[PDB]
Amino acid sequence: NAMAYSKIRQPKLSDVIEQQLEFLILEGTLRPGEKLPPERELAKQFDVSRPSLREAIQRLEAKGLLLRRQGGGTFVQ
Amino acid sequence: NAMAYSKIRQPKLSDVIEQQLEFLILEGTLRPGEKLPPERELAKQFDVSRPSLREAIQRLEAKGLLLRRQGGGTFVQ
Repeated sequence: NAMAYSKIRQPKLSDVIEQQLEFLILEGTLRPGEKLPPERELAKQFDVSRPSLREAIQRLEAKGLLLRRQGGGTFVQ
Repeated sequence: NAMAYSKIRQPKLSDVIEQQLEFLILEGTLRPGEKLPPERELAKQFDVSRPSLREAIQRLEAKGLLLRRQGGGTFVQ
């Protein structure tokens, strides 16, 4: 009967951020040992919400591409 | 000096909606004369915010793919 419109496919912003950061790391634009800017500053540069960036960083940590130090700072591995 | 992170490229949701609706129309999935659901219902089916859908529809009107009647309803052209 009626057209059943399907959900618009828009990737989740955290996934978009994750994929861009991963590409920068894998391609070597970000070097091993490089320290990311703190969340507020990096989110400003990326022009994205802080929670979405925060989630992306968590996923990259889980992959082993980033590592957060409890003292402070997240670093490219 | 410091890496200058560039803005994350995420297409604007209204552009994503516009392109999907345009594809449905051009491919013939939505037929000429078909009436779209009202904004609230279509946004629910698309799972998108109402303002983003509203903007997409305005852009498709401007292209001549949709036409809104003052009495009510937006129709595929």
